[PDB]
Amino acid sequence: MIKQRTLKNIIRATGVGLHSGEKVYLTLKPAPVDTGIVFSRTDLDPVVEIPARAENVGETTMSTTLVKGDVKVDTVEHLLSAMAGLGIDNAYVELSASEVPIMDGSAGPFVFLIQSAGLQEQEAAKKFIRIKREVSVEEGDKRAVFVPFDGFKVSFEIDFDHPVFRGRTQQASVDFSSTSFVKEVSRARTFGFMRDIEYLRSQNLALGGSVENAIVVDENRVLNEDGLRYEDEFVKHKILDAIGDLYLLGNSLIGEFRGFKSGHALNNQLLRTLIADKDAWEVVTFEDARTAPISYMRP
Ligand SMILES: C[C@H](O)c1nccn1CCCc1ccc(Cl)cc1
Ligand SMILES: [Cl-]
Ligand SMILES: [Zn+2]
Repeated sequence: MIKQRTLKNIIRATGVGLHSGEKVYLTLKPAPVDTGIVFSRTDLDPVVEIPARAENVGETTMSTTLVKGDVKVDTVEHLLSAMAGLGIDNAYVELSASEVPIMDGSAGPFVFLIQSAGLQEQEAAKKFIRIKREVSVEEGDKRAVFVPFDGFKVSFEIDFDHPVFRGRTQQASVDFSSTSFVKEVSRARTFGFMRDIEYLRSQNLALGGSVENAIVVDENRVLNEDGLRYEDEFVKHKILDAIGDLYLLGNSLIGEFRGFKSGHALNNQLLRTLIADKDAWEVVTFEDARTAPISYMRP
């Protein structure tokens, strides 16, 4: 059967919050079967646990943010994408600060962290959410939708009105795999625009943002001196952001996702609509690896 996976070992990392600007200590730990991904705030007495699930999402305004009354864990999306990307079902994440470290602004460093620690198979069946019929959410000009598909396919369409794009709209479509995710989606960086610089920092946002952890874009061009890791990097990161946000569903998706000028707010808006719509999904497990559609890196 296709089994659940967890970390073989403990790993530690250290970095800075993009929005907060604080130093943060991050620890990753193996966890028991059916635990899912739990986020732990170790700088509080007692320790506070916010599970990584769609129903705990609070603020979605410029990042995906989990809420347990007083306490928050912020900017979870990139880390949760690496974890979905390598098929990590169960892990404890400990943070010493309110926000997850931005690192290089991509899922690459977390992928490096998970591969070095290693994957551990567990003696329990891996469960998936299968999309049985279409679900959609619209917020004026923006849109997002789950459709039935035999595997995992993420598609994105972005219609910026910035000179950097030459009047055109950006599109990329990915057929998800563990191999395709790491070379194809995982190195795609976070981006800011010069023209949000007043607005951004008035509300205490991107306090830790720099050319070292994001694409900084001036009106004329991309200021980062070696340019872009991918020609289509902006849109591959919007795909990195979704994959991460959808994994708060608690389980791998057999289905297709399509985004049209969508973001964290709508992505979370879509999950909740799907959970409510019980007729549009079911949970499934696989007796045989050959019968299962979606392919993961082997430990
Ligand atoms: C944080 C979120 O994951 C995300 N992905 C792409 C853009 N964003 C929003 C980041 C906002 C941001 C604003 C300014 C700067 Cl310098 C850097 C980042
Ligand atoms: Cl807090
Ligand atoms: Zn992002």
